[PDB]
Amino acid sequence: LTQETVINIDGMTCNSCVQSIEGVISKKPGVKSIRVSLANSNGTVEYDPLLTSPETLRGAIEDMGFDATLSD
Ligand SMILES: [Ag+]
Repeated sequence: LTQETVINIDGMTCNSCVQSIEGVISKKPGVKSIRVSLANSNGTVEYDPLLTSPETLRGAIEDMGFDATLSD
């Protein structure tokens, strides 16, 4: 079964962030549906636990260069 994580992504300056983030993350193994937002400053990612995790996703966002932290 799949899970979904809301990662708060702060330091998003404009929609280039949205585009780049969703572009990169959509290609990660296990990822399915994705909804990244400038306005809400976050990334709502549906994923497969066995192939990726909230920490992996958060990690990648942090590597790109944003303040990536889980909603909980
Ligand atoms: Ag931007």
